[PDB]
Formats: sequence, structure tokens, C-alpha cells
Amino acid sequence: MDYYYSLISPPCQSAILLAKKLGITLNLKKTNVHDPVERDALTKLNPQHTIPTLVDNGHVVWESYAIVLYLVETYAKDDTLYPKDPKVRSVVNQRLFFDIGTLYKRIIDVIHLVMKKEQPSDEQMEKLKGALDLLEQFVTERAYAAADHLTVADICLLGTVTALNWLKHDLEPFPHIRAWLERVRAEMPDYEEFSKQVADDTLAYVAS
Amino acid sequence: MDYYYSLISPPCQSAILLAKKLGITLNLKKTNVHDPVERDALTKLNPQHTIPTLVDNGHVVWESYAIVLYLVETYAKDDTLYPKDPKVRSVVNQRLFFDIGTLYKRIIDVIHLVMKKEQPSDEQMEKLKGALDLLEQFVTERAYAAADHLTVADICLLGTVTALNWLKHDLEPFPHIRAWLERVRAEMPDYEEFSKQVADDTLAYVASR
Ligand SMILES: N[C@@H](CCC(=O)N[C@@H](CS(=O)(=O)O)C(=O)NCC(=O)O)C(=O)O
Ligand SMILES: N[C@@H](CCC(=O)N[C@@H](CS(=O)(=O)O)C(=O)NCC(=O)O)C(=O)O
Repeated sequence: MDYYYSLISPPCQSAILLAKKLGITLNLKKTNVHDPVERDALTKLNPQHTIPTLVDNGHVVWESYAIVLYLVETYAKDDTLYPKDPKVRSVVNQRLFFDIGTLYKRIIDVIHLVMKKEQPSDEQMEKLKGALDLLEQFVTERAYAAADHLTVADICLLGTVTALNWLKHDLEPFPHIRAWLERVRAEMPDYEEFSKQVADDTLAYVAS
Repeated sequence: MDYYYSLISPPCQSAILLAKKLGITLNLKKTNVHDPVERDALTKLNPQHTIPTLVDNGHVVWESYAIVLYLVETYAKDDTLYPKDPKVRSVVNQRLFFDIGTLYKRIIDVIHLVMKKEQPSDEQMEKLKGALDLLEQFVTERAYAAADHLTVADICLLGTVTALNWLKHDLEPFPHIRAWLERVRAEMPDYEEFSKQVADDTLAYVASR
């Protein structure tokens, strides 16, 4: 399967971590969404021309969350990562839509600005800090994001939280989130290597 | 099951419509998420205190999308609204994330500004357009949002698009969306009545002002 991405792209990280977890092998293809030549070809596959974008057996999937769920259904030998019990799955789903519509949303906004080098209103931080508060609670009731064990909600939420690195966000006030991060990364195969590049690549994007 | 909501809220209309399509009884609970007393109450069940918020036999669920997918899986006698084939389900899922994070995000952003008597930048109106052109394409490659038949994608996107009504946003340039609109509503049980129920409530709400 083909996978158009950029390691510096938080959403692009989800499937990468998932693939290693499931032992799935992807055919990485570094994509520059600002290259008029690369956008076209990408657009021919995904009209919204955004990364990540998966192409498997000719079937196209975009939106990290849709990529991740497709992979689990299609390649996971079990349902542990995306439980079938509707009472558990609804928690995973809620967290996934929480990730894209609340948590990462507010994080991405401050980052975007921070790059533009402009002060985020003394109220955008509120929604930010408020987003984290919610997550702090989620990982207080249980040891994982949406269940008593690791799910694809943990993988997505991990990318969004570790993205708080761009901005300098002290995690001290969020012990559970800290405990949760360590526990989830402790289950991600090849994580350390992954963490280095991602960590180093960002500072290289900051170099500018 | 209890359903904290308000027909004025576009996200809340998804579970209402879906409910009608599948014969599910919803114990409606009009909620003013702005009222502190109601706000605190909701919180106890949903720490985020946002509507829609469902409560099936003690099992709490929020995010119109999570509620939707939950009801279908739990009560749908069929899987047509949410196909099991990963090849199909990926499109539905993608279109759903397109809704919450692309189309509705750019719509509600504009509405929130107009509410604060502010104006959208040219960029914002451009992404608005951009999201629509995409939806326009989606409903051209197929008669429906994510497949050759109605799915939960159509229901959620239908809520999102009719929300454009608050901005008197012209859909004239979007032919397939207009067509697609008629198709979906013609398939929602007693739509005109729902739409009129929305109208009544919105008037009864603005009356609270
Ligand atoms: N919700 C999408 C967000 C992806 C996204 O915003 N991708 C950006 C790049 S990045 O910010 O994640 O690095 C993109 O493709 N931008 C190009 C474009 O929008 O045309 C997902 O989760 O897949
Ligand atoms: N993503 C959520 C969005 C729901 C939402 O934002 N609800 C608002 C009200 S409305 O804009 O839809 O009318 C709310 O409850 N807000 C209360 C709060 O944010 O505390 C969903 O789809 O359920």
C-alpha cells in the first residue's frame, strides 16, 4: 500500500505508528503539499489533496482517522484496537471526534499562529487548556484514552499531545496525561527512533 | 434513552433524523447549554457538557457522530446506513471527518463571527467555498455523500449544509449539492414536518430573547 505523508505532520503520524503496531509494512512516499507538481498527482487520488493519504490495492483513503480505522479492520488480527462492543466503541469514537474537533483543533490553531509569530489571544489558550483538562479526566477514569487498554484513540491522541512540542506547553499540571503518554509510548514498537526524527525534524522546520 | 438537545443546534439534528429512519424512541430533553444550571447538570453526565448528548440505559454518549454510529450499530436492522465493507466504510468515515473538520468547521466559524458582529476574511470565505466544491464533487461522483445509497454521511452533511441558511449563503453555484439535498430529504421520514419543527423552535428560542 502507498502512503503519502510528512513525518512532521501530526495526523500523518497516526497510521505510521499503527502500521508498526500491527506489523503492517507501508511504502512511504514523502509528499510536499506545496509543490504544484506533487499536488496534482495527489489530487488525482484525493481531490482535497491533503496528507495523510493511503492507497491500498487501488483503494484510496484520506483523513488520518479514516486511514487508521481502515487499517485495523483490514489488517488487525484482532479487534482490541477498535472493540466491537458498541458500549466501548462509542467511547473510542467520541475520543476520535474529540481529537479532530476539539483537542488537536485548538492545538493546531496556536501552533499555526506561533509560526506566524503572533500572540494567541488570552482566550484561545483557555480552550486549549480546557481541551487538555478533558483529556486529563479521560486518562484518570481509565489508564487508556477510551478503554482499559490501548485503542486507536490512544494512537491519535498521542500524536496530538506530543505535538504540543512546537509550542512550549508545560505538562506538569497534567500528571495523568504524563503517566498516560509514557504508558502508550511504551507500547509503540520502534517508538524511540520515531521520536528522534520527529523531534529533530521539527526543530529543523523551526530553523526557519 | 434520553437525548439532551435543541433543534436549533445543527449537530443535534443528526440523531433526530436517524432516529426517525430506524424507529427509535428518543426521550427528548430540550437543553439550553448556555444556562449555568442546565450546564452544570449536563456536565455530570458529559464532562464536556455539549449537546447532543445521548444516555442509553446509563451508557452515556456524546458527539453527534459518536451518537449516530452508536444508534445504527445498536438499533439498525440493516447495515446499509453504515456498510460493513471496509472499502465502502472508509468513504463514509472520511466524509464524516470531512464534515466535522472541514465543511461544518468553516461554516460555524463564519456564523460565530457574524454572531459577534465581525467579518470573515477573504481566506475564510475561500475555504468555505473550497469545502463546498469538494462536497459538490462528492455528490457528483455518486448520487449520495459516500456511496450509491444513503448512509449516516448523508444525514450529518444534510444538517451541516442547511445550516448555511443563517448566512443566506448562495448555493446557486452548487448544482449537485442542491440536487443531492432534495434526494436526501425526500428519504427522511416526514421531513417537511421536521423542518417546520425546527422553524418553530428557532422562533420559540429567539423569543427567549
Ligand atoms: N484531518 C486531516 C488533517 C490533515 C491536514 O491538515 N494535512 C495538511 C498537512 S499537515 O498540517 O498535517 O502537515 C495538508 O495535507 N495540507 C495540504 C492541503 O490542505 O492541501 C487528517 O487528519 O488527515
Ligand atoms: N462536535 C460536537 C459539537 C456539538 C456542539 O458544539 N454543541 C454546542 C451547542 S450548538 O452550537 O450545536 O448549538 C454545545 O453544546 N455547546 C456547549 C459548550 O460548548 O459548552 C457534536 O457533533 O456533537
